[PDB]
Amino acid sequence: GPQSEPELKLESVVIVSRHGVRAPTKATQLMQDVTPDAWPTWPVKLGWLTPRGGELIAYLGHYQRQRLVADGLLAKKGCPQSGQVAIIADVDERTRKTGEAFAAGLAPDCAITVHTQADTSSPDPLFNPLKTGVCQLDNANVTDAILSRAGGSIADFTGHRQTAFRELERVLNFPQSNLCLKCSLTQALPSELKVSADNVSLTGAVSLASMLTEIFLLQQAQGMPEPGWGRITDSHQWNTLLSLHNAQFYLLQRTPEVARSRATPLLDLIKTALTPHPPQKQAYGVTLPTSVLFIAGHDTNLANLGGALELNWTLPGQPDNTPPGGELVFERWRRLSDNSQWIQVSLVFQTLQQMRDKTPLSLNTPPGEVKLTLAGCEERNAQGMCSLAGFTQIVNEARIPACSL
Ligand SMILES: [K+]
Ligand code: NI
Repeated sequence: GPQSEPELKLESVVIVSRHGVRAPTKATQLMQDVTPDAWPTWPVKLGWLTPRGGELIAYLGHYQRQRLVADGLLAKKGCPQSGQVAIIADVDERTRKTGEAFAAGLAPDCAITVHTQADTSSPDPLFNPLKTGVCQLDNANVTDAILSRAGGSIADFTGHRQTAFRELERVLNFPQSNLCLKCSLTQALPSELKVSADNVSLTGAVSLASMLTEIFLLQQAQGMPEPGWGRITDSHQWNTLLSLHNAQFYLLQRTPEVARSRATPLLDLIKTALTPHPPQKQAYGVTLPTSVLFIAGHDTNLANLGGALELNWTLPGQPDNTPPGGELVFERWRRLSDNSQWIQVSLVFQTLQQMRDKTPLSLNTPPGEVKLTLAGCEERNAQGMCSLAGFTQIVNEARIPACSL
């Protein structure tokens, strides 16, 4: 019957995904000392993807197949052919397994290759060129930029967030902890900004809180019976706790003086996947451009891209602004009225309840989705997309040539 008159046609999609639910990457003495209670144990090694984590990613893969079929970009049946779908992952187990999980959902029994760099025992600079020394941060500029975004000092930062720290202390039962028996997390563990040529980090309570509140969220998404020892009982509490995780990434990963450098290889890969040109084999042996590119990375990659491109978002129903399986989705659309080219960016994610309930996703039960705007874009169409030329200029301005591969 008479369907909606197509105004735009989808040409290409690039999905930059955080890996799915993983076991905590550390088990430190300080984590033991800040609570009298025992941390729940995990079914996989430190930092590895859990089976449930993979099942949640495959749900997003299944959903993406349904909606890309609806958009006309992929075929309803059969496998995608001749590199129509490509997958690139970081070398870590949790990212490679995320790529395998997404392929399993998008195109089951089609053994789509999960590409990595040749040496999987060494870091891939695409996901952080600082880590292999491709380039370095500017120490004075990064320090000033982060401290300013903190409110002028890390003390000012923690001074404005005492409500959230007190909520974490309650969940920890911190007053009955060994650290307390000697009480306030921020004063017991003074936080300072450490800036080196290759990394930025915060010490003390700020970084501890970001980690621990992430762990509670992973416990919830994993389906563990009582996250935070049963002391997290409503959504306001979840939002208050994860604000500490979000706040650290705002400072350390969204600040442009860090984000532009760390995101430059990803920016280049995204722009080459989205740019119309004769298809040509390039990075990882992958032929670009193509229909669908899935990149399996990390929390910091989403934040770095958001900071470098001036994309801002909060995720309704998902307290972690960079959640497991969260996807930054870049799409190239052709406007049929004049066959002009446009870029849309959105953030696709499972709500915390969808993770808690292990909700299979479909057109009828979609993940959450936030439409984004490139703040620097001066040429937008009626749907808020940026012109291909405008997007290209933004990326060329944001990228840092010394950080490119
Ligand atoms: K302030
Ligand atoms: Ni996150």
